[PDB]
Amino acid sequence: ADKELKFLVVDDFSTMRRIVRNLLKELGFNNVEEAEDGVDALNKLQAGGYGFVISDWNMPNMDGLELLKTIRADGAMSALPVLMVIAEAKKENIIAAAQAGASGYVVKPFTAATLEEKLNKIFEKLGM
Amino acid sequence: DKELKFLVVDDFSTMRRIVRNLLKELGFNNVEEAEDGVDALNKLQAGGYGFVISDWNMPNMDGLELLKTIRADGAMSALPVLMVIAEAKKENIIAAAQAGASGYVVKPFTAATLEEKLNKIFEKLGM
Repeated sequence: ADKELKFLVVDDFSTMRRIVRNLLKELGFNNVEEAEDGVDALNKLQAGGYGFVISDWNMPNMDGLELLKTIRADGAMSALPVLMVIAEAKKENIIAAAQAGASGYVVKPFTAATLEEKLNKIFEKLGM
Repeated sequence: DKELKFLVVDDFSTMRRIVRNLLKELGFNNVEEAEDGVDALNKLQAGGYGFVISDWNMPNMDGLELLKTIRADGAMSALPVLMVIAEAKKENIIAAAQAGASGYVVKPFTAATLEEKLNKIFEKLGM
């Protein structure tokens, strides 16, 4: 992929946002911005130029699943890649995410190697 | 350009003629036809198309299989793809977005509906 792909990392926990940012950076991706809930996320997405969204499941104001749905329903950004971050490999939560159009999901905590592999799978389907 | 070449994909020839007639009515006269996903790739491979309009259900290779094939290919990856679905099933609308569709329209539709769908796609693409 283009090393300049612009990512948005969304989590209300500042430490995790910083952790993910470090992992992306280690993978060669330095163009990353943060948001702390789905509302903040949506306000930032409107400026434009984002190519990928990495979002936690649980957040105040607007959670992960609601963030996903909004993007999926928006004409200008309906096809934006969205990787959902979840706390346990719970079949039923994973199902909720697939039903909402998630591009992929990852279980936290995760290593750089796992992140790389989940990104690479989304890239290949979208010819990124 | 009103010279942008479309590929219209559906196994029902009558629906293909309709779509081709709605395009002419909008000013687009450079239109080709394909009967299934297989036949469509066969043409897209040969080059120079600028838009795909495809039905959801077709034999051999359906609309979602076609989109997926297109999106994974180097060259054809950025081609605009408008999916035609039979009813507003939320399930289909979402699977088309997760797969990279450019837009969707519910059949039967009008020249009017079609035009609005095309303009939003051209505007988001900067075409």
